[PDB]
Amino acid sequence: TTILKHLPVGQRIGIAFSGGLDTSAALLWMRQKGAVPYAYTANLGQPDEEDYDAIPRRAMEYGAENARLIDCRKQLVAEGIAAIQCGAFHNTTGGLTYFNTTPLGRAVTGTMLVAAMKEDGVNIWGDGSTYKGNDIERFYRYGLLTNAELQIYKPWLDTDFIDELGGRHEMSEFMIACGFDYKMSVEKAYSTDSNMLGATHEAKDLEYLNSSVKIVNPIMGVKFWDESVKIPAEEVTVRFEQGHPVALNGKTFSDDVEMMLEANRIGGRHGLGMSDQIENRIIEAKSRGIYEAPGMALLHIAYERLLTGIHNEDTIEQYHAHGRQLGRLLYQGRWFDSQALMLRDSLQRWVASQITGEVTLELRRGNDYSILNTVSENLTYKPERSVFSPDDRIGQLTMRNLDITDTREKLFGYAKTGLLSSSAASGVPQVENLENKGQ
Amino acid sequence: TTILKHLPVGQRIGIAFSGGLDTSAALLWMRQKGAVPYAYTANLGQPDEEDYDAIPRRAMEYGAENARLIDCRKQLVAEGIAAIQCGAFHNTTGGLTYFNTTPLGRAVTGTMLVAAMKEDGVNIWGDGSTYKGNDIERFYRYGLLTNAELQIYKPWLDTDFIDELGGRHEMSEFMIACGFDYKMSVEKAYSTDSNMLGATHEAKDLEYLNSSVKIVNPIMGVKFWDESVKIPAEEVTVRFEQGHPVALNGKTFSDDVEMMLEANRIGGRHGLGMSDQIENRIIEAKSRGIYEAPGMALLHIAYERLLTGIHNEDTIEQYHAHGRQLGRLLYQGRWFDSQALMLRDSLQRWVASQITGEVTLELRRGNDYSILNTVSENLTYKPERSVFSPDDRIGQLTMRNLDITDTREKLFGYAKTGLLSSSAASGVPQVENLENKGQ
Amino acid sequence: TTILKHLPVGQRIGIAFSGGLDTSAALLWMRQKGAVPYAYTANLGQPDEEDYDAIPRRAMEYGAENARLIDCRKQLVAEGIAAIQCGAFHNTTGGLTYFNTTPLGRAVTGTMLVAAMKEDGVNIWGDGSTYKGNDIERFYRYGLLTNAELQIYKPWLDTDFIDELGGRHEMSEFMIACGFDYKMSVEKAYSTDSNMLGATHEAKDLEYLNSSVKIVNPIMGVKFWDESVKIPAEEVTVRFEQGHPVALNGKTFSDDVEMMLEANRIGGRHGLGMSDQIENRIIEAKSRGIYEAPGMALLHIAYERLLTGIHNEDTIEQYHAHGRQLGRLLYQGRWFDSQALMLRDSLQRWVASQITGEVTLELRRGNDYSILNTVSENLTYKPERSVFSPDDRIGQLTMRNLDITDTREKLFGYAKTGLLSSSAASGVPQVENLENKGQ
Amino acid sequence: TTILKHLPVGQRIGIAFSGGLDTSAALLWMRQKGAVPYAYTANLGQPDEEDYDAIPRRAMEYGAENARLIDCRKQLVAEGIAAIQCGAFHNTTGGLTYFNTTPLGRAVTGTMLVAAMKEDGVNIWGDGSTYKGNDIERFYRYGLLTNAELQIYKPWLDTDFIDELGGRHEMSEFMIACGFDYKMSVEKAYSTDSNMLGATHEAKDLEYLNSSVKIVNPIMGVKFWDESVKIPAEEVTVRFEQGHPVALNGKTFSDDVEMMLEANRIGGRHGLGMSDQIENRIIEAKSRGIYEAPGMALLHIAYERLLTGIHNEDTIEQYHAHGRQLGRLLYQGRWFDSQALMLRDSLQRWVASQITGEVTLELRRGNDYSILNTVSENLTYKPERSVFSPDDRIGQLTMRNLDITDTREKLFGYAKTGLLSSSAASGVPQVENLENKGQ
Ligand SMILES: Nc1ncnc2c1ncn2[C@@H]1O[C@H](COP(=O)(O)OP(=O)(O)OP(=O)(O)O)[C@@H](O)[C@H]1O
Ligand SMILES: Nc1ncnc2c1ncn2[C@@H]1O[C@H](COP(=O)(O)OP(=O)(O)OP(=O)(O)O)[C@@H](O)[C@H]1O
Ligand SMILES: Nc1ncnc2c1ncn2[C@@H]1O[C@H](COP(=O)(O)OP(=O)(O)OP(=O)(O)O)[C@@H](O)[C@H]1O
Ligand SMILES: Nc1ncnc2c1ncn2[C@@H]1O[C@H](COP(=O)(O)OP(=O)(O)OP(=O)(O)O)[C@@H](O)[C@H]1O
Ligand SMILES: NC(=O)NCCC[C@H](N)C(=O)O
Ligand SMILES: NC(=O)NCCC[C@H](N)C(=O)O
Ligand SMILES: NC(=O)NCCC[C@H](N)C(=O)O
Ligand SMILES: NC(=O)NCCC[C@H](N)C(=O)O
Ligand SMILES: NC(=O)NCCC[C@H](N)C(=O)O
Ligand SMILES: NC(=O)NCCC[C@H](N)C(=O)O
Ligand SMILES: NC(=O)NCCC[C@H](N)C(=O)O
Ligand SMILES: NC(=O)NCCC[C@H](N)C(=O)O
Repeated sequence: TTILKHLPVGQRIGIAFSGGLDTSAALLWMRQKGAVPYAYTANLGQPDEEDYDAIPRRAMEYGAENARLIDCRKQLVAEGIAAIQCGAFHNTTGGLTYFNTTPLGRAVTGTMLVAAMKEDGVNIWGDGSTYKGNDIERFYRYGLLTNAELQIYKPWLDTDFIDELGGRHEMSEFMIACGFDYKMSVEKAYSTDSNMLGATHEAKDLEYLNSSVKIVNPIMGVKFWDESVKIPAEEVTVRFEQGHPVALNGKTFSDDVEMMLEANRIGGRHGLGMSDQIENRIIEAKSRGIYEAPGMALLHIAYERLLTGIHNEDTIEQYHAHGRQLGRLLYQGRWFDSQALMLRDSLQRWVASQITGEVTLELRRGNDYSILNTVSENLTYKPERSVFSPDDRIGQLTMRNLDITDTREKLFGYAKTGLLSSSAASGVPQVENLENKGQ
Repeated sequence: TTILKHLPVGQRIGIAFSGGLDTSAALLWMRQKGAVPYAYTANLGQPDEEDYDAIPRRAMEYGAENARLIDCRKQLVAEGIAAIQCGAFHNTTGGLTYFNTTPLGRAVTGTMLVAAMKEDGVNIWGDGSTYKGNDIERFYRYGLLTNAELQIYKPWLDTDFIDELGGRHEMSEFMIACGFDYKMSVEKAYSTDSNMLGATHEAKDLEYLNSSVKIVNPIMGVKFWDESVKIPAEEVTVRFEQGHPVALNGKTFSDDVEMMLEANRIGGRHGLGMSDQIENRIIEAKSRGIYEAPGMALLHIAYERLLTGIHNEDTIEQYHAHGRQLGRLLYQGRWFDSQALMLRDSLQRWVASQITGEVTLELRRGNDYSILNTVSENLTYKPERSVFSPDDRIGQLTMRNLDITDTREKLFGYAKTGLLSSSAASGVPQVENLENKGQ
Repeated sequence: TTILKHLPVGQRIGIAFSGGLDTSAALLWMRQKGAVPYAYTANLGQPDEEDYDAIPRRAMEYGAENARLIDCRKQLVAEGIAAIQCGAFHNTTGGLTYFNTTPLGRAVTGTMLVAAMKEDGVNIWGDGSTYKGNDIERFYRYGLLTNAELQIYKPWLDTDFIDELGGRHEMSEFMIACGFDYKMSVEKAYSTDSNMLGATHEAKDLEYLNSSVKIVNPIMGVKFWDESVKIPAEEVTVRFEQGHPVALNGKTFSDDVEMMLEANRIGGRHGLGMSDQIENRIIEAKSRGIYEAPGMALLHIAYERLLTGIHNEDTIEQYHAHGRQLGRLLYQGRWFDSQALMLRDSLQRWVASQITGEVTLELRRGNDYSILNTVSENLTYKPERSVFSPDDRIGQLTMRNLDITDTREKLFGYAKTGLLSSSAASGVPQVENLENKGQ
Repeated sequence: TTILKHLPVGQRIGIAFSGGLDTSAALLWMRQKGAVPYAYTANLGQPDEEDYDAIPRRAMEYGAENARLIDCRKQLVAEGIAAIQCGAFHNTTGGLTYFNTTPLGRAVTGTMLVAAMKEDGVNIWGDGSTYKGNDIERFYRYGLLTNAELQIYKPWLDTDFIDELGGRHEMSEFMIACGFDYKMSVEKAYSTDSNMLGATHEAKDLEYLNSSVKIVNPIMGVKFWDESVKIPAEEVTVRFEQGHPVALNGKTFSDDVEMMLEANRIGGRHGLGMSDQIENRIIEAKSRGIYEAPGMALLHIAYERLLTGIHNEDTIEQYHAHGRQLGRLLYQGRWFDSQALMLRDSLQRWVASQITGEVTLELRRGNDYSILNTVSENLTYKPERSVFSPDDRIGQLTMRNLDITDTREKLFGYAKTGLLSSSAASGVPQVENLENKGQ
């Protein structure tokens, strides 16, 4: 079968190695119990990441047969840009959105790392994701899509691992007993996943709905909720050329990675894009997270402002509906499934291709900003857009008569069958349901 | 025919009378040219409205045969609450939404005023909406839905009116020549429509995309963009019972109108809910508006936060999709059409009925706020929600294999037909379209 | 845990007993190995069902502690009618649809049988569905929805059962060894599931795409594909009152069960509604089935013909879109989930409530029929429906100019960015994709 | 303005000339009153069309300054194929669909004829469509999309035309008085529009819902409802290669026009695809039509059978939903608008590109046929598709528990708020609405 319930002693095993305590201990344990682990680390432009070069070294020190560092930034940013172009975000609360940053990270990490392993000829793959979350499944699909022959081994799916190093304490103590002094004395009030597109905070104290963004130490921006933190208003311009972000505050860039890093700094100085979401997982249940994605948020606002001045109503509606559906597929680890590709490609080609122009914003604190100017050769919006006469409007209005008549007829029918208390004849038609009541 | 192209001399004519220069002059002119005008004014809880009682008096002074003041606040608020329960808003830019406040006002005004006129037996109806906008059509549909026998007369559809009193200057001069000293010396940088649910600002200087919220003097809140305006952070609680807003900051209310007035004050102190939208009209073209809806915004945020912790993914998705569609129908003057009623009723019954709970927010400036607590007997979200084992997850994952296999097969097929440069085998599948490029 | 991997020796176990070899052997085996099985059989109006009264008797003979026969026909038909009113069907090929008859049967069977067991105080539940199909999951959800305390035991989930009585031969031989002479000498070219709403045929020879309806012996109708079978044309009338089917060929009925039985006879004489579908299961993979549902098909055609003459475009579109989504949820065993109830209730209230009228058809062979008359007090369709003038049309057309202009502009932009070879200026705009080619 | 209310005496005027009495008389009248008419006729492969070469001759005889015959068959068939690939059909009744054949004809006719006129430098355009239908608007949009400078003149928009030649009798008498003996002694029981993709029949006696297909003399097939007409069963094969129809009954073709002509003959011998629809027009009201499209129907059935065996559930669902929306836009004369192109292109690229294979059918009378075989290198369907174990299924089922629990909770809540009479605890949950009742 594909999933190996227990350590395949003597076999080469590849593992997505982040350098954290989970994968550090798992690799040492895997080597200790007889397997031949290979470490694969992805450079994802993690905001707080000290030195990526060191991660492969610790893997070697802990027993990796070989350890590679794969740069995934170009690909991550390209997918992030695609997400922006498609409005591929679905978890929203009052207008604040989660920019699907971890899902984007897994789509690029889960495929590129497995591709890299093909050069080492290793055919057993795994990671350190818990068996209770979304990530173990995202990696699972992405990996098997990239390598069909792949077999799967994950410490959190092996009862022999969980019983021995199940707790963080057991993992620290294991490192110790193996001759390695690890440094995890610190246990925050939440766990953090991050990459160049954003940072996600959840678990521990964030599991409680009475906790708030106040306990979070943002790593991509400032604590805008802290009135003692100085944040001067800032004017910023964002310019797109055929759906592609090409300039921020008049500056252009050598590549998209640099552009995104700058979008992050700009939004970061204000705390732009931070949100608190209760969301539905891929599996049963719900989870709660607090997210950061300053650059994605900045690009998203400008892109949509331009979209509203360039495309027609039906096209804008498809962008919203298709974008939300795509956002869900991305979240489920299905970013490359046929239904996702179809929506993504269609939005990139017919919507994003016309998004050329520049938007000027004034950023203050958090999600408080104002739009100061919107410019584009492709606007269909025109001031004071003469074109038709009052007689023309008389004609148009008159041709609504039969539709109005039919609707009036339906109101009468709904009133008769009890769905409306009173039709339109006596004023406001009243829908007959529990919500039709005051306080 | 239904629409009378010219003044029906000698006939009773009802007119939606707001007291502005347009309807003041139109009624005087209608009486002057031989018609018998009746004025009907709606009390919509207009924020800046001096004294509604005076409007019917001026109508009488200008020639109205009779003048009535109809209170439409209870109905307006009830529809506003329904809108909140259904997320019936569709014009959004980066998460900021227009709360369809004018459309809600017209649905209640256009039906109630025509119903009232039935007591006076007047069968010719009109208003002072321009022939180039959305409102002339909203009033048209709502009126004909309420009274089938209705004939229609609108000064802005009568070439004899426009040629004589077409300009604001011609209207002031007309009042003057008729013995009335009007007071419109002031001509703002934009026009304003408002009611208890919100205020809309457009036209004139707002027609230009380089104008901003900075030229607007908000009438439902403060100028949060003005760093010189003091706005202390404020903690607020919003509580719902079966989809109905029943308490703000622990206070309950005698009726919904009072509740809404308080929601407005709370959001108003911060400038919550203000947005700048470029939108598609009912007819051809686009328009640009800057909107206020502090109470609607406050209720909307709390309602959706609760929704995310109470309902499942598919239900939340229907709320978004059906709400957006309903928002469009509301905007088009179709709030009581069968397709609208079906979506509204279904969301009120199955979604709103379970929205019971309380949300605590910390409001700062504009749309910058934080969520501090979310509580509800109906939450399906539970901290640390054991329930399944790693072996169970092995089973679940394994049963995805054939779907992954099929998707892998499609990637190969798309690569072969040229839609993807490279499948998943070599890393990240690359979609073949213009957007797949850097800067 | 909820699912017991092995026989709970000594415990009361309820089982959905159909009387087939699977459940006959499973109950005998369960009793033989020490459990205390209780049989629960549902009367579903199975077309070919000999005598339902005998099924509980054989259960007793094989070892059941107690055996009950629950009549589920009224409920089955009521849900079938709801399905018709909502167009809750999603598996279609060229217009021919699967009427979700097994899914409807499981929704009523899985809830009613578990409810019945509550009177016997039995808290372990199961059925004889294979672990590779949809039904084991439909029963699972429906059962747990009805009884939260329920524990689950299913022979096809017990490795101790499958290894002993895995094959049909092993089951026959087991009956024999236990002193019972069963009669299953016959093994068709496919398996059959049926109830009063329809019959489904799949597995065995139907697994092959080169097999056809030709190997099926229909149990609810005739072999219309057999030119040697005489099938005279027949005129039939179907009449609805507020969405409810109340008369067939002028005859009314004492209850819906009788009405459905007659719809079945009428459609049955022609083979109406039979289809061949390749469909996606709840889990991974696809299956192939050949279906019968003569009465459902007859009611479905008349209902939709009426719908098209009574409701407006947007309402009809919601019926199609919401009906398809509901059809999928019904198929997945989610007929009572909140997202399903919302769609079902909304369609019953706003669409079905107005479906009053009568349709006359001429039925020939299979799906070949003609519509001969459509009548309804609620039609909005009117012959030769004067109402507007050519001048009015000039106005309406003129007001499309700006939208046409904007679209023309987009064509130019798509041509420039390479999406169209040539805009509209040179004739037919050419979309740039692989499909734009001849043979 | 764009639309000229009266004959532009002395100016060159182009007119879509079909050769019927309407355009024959209009061109003679236009020339007689002083305009300089140019005739443009489209070769659309009309089934009953005698000799297209003669149409330009009669135009010349009646006064045309110049008369051209433009071949539009290749383009018409290419768009028809695109429609099939996208399932761009929306008017359906019980599974029978209108294949949008007139809308496809107008999209190609309205653009190509106007493009052709650019060579003659004529800038006034029109046609003979009535001011009360869909076509006058389809031609209007398509024409203005192709030529922005275009001015519009249509006899049915000119009160001076309608008053003089309003009736068919007045038109015959006009020809006569001008020295031309026309031949329209025959006035059928309905009017007919047709092209190579299909024939539409409406108006006159078809306006009555008690008329039926029985009064129609089909021009693309036989009277399958007439039991006296011999129609032997026929086996047919349809083969696609990358979404393109390439062989019928083993025969390939030099071009698509020939392929379509053959599809028509095959379906024609059986009357395949004929339907009776009540539909909503672009404007207010409904109309009734009886349609023929034998080849389109044949290709449509095979294409969808293949689609069901090749693509996954979500992709198939998008094909249905996007296809229906596209069908509506096509019907509205918006086949080249951005929202249409986006849906069409996305379906052609990601769905149609994989549709490779062959389907064998047995055609009998009308829409009575059977599927005999389905073959494809791209099928994801596999007979007897081992892959997972009962233990794996135990895991999968177990992971549904929390979702079931949440749904059970909602049932309890809906029961409490009165939406359900009884939850699931007592059997079948009962939705509280008018439809929950028997006969
Ligand atoms: N940069 C990276 N390169 C490779 N794999 C990574 C990277 N970041 C995360 N992963 C993989 O994703 C898994 C889930 O990420 P997460 O940050 O939640 O890890 P974790 O379970 O806390 O483990 P650790 O304590 O080792 O970080 C990790 O166990 C690891 O296998
Ligand atoms: N409170 C109200 N009661 C009745 N009718 C109203 C009310 N508010 C607005 N209307 C109607 O709606 C029309 C459009 O509103 P809007 O505020 O844009 O008016 P307007 O065209 O500027 O006219 P005026 O200058 O008279 O306000 C008004 O002409 C009037 O007929
Ligand atoms: N009328 C019924 N009453 C109760 N349970 C039923 C009924 N019909 C079917 N079932 C249940 O549904 C399961 C699946 O139905 P299906 O007809 O496929 O059965 P099966 O696996 O072939 O078993 P059998 O050989 O016993 O019919 C059956 O095993 C049985 O538990
Ligand atoms: N083959 C064609 N070539 C050019 N224009 C055409 C063609 N077929 C139809 N039309 C145009 O479409 C209009 C509407 O088509 P329809 O067949 O309904 O015509 P009609 O109004 O009955 O006129 P006629 O009596 O001249 O056919 C025609 O008046 C004509 O202008
Ligand atoms: N260890 C992990 O990487 N966790 C799996 C991702 C799931 C995510 N934390 C969630 O439950 O929302
Ligand atoms: N583990 C984390 O802290 N975050 C990773 C998952 C975040 C988010 N719920 C997601 O699944 O995308
Ligand atoms: N006079 C009015 O009331 N104007 C019509 C409403 C239309 C709105 N101002 C718009 O054009 O967006
Ligand atoms: N005239 C205004 O200032 N506002 C009224 C219309 C506002 C908004 N565009 C609407 O149509 O609802
Ligand atoms: N034994 C069964 O009842 N089978 C489970 C239902 C699944 C259905 N036969 C299918 O696989 O399509
Ligand atoms: N087992 C059968 O013969 N039919 C039952 C399932 C039929 C259909 N595929 C369904 O799952 O509803
Ligand atoms: N003369 C025409 O070509 N008629 C306009 C097309 C409209 C179509 N007959 C309809 O009303 O459905
Ligand atoms: N005029 C006809 O006989 N048919 C042309 C229109 C047919 C169909 N209602 C359509 O508008 O496409």
